[PDB]
Amino acid sequence: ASRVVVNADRVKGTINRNIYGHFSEHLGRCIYEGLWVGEDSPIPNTNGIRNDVLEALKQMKIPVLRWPGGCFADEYHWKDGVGPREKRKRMVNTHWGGVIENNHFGTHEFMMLCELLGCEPYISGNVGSGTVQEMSEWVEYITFDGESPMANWRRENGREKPWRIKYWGVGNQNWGCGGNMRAEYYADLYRQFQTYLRNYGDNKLHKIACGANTADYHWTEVLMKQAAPFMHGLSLHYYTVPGPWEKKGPATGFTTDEWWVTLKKALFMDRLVTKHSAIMDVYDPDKRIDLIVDEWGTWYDVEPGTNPGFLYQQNSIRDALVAGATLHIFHRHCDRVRMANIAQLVNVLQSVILTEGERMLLTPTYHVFNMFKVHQDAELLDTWESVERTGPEGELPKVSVSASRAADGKIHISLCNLDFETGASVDIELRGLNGGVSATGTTLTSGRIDGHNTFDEPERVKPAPFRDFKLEGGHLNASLPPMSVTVLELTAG
Ligand SMILES: OC[C@@H]1O[C@@H](O[C@@H]2[C@@H](O)[C@H](O[C@@H]3CO[C@@H](O)[C@H](O)[C@H]3O)OC[C@H]2O[C@@H]2OC[C@@H](O)[C@H](O)[C@H]2O)[C@H](O)[C@H]1O
Repeated sequence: ASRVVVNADRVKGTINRNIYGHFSEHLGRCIYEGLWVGEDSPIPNTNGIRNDVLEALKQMKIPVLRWPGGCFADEYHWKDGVGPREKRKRMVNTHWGGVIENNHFGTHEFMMLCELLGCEPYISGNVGSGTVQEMSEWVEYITFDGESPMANWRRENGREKPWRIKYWGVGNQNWGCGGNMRAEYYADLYRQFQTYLRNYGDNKLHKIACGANTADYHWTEVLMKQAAPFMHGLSLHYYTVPGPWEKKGPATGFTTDEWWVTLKKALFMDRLVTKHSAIMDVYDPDKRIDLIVDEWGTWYDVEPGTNPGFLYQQNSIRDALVAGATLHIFHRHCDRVRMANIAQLVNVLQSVILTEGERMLLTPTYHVFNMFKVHQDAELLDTWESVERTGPEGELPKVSVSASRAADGKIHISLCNLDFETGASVDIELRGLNGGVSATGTTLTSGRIDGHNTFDEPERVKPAPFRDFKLEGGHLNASLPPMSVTVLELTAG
């Protein structure tokens, strides 16, 4: 059995709710159809945004949403997306299908979406092909409460008082699609651009510099050495890609080897965060600067017969395990990691939701985010563990476990069983509790390693009650189902 000791009276820090963040690019059907259907759509909607998706995302408690992209954000000229909707310019979505963007979803529609969702906006500005004045004017347009060409324009377009926004990304993937820049050059641009992004009124911008791709430690070193005093956060991008880029593998119908490889690569997040954080510690020992993992998740070959530029992929219990295990990694590093954004909210990459016209389904990934929402802004509890191994040559931990205490005093313990073949015995010792407790549980599992939901069968994989445990005086013994994500709730009394 795996052994876990939860020290309920020992708080290790706060799990920022933004660790549970999301990301929606103008790519494929993430924005159009996935969210924006238009006010005159036969699809039931609120001001042009489909209701089924809205309600599901509200239930999930989305904390923050990144927009309008990765790559698209460094091609975007925000002025194209404001003004009378019917008069907005077209565009060439160069990176993603080479299709035409109608700009009907723009700044006002995105702010409205965030308000409808109850989430924070995180906007990514254009460095690669934009100018300093253009980005500065966007911030002014959004946040300025006085009179000026930009503020007046905002009011004309129907938003009288300024919006508040905290998170502002000063360019995306500038080492690549954002201009193929050396770190030294981007650091100079970053320092210049950020100078002109002001705090107007009561707004306080948290300026985020473009961070490393995967294991590019040199990028982190340069950006920290050259630009630390001018940033409030530094990003990191890491996708879980089973096979070579040229042939990543399928989202469903994959082999056992692909199961193990996928989970092994997902867990590499821990090494990356650890090593990037170590460099950040050298230049920023007080940990003032956030590490922001603003693109992560699995990336497979798209579904057969679909446009590879649209990145539509299915989503299975394998993805749920990647999501659960990775979120636990963020928990462990919550002293430095204060936001993460899983790549792509709807119809794109590792989505929580997929739509097909008026129909939608919730993926196993959605269910993980919904079950784990109890960790948002929770206090991380000290836990010691000794877990059995699983997979080829015991390369994987059998179980991943995290415990937190919510503001209402309830304790949540979440556990992932990475082995698809057998259940996992976990003995959890509860210490420093004070009173006594009772427990309920919920578990997300499947009977197939590629178990997934479809439009005809939207509920093939979904949470269910979990009762296979015993709680007896300071000890909670659980038998986790194979390939499962489980959440236990302990209440006083
Ligand atoms: O979310 C979609 C898209 O993803 C981001 O750009 C991705 C990269 O992050 C990806 O990085 C690779 C990760 O694995 C590493 O080993 C490797 O060295 C990295 O290069 O590479 C591809 C890129 O997607 C391309 O975006 C441009 C488009 O024209 C291509 O078709 C895509 O494949 C973006 O930030 C975000 O838009």
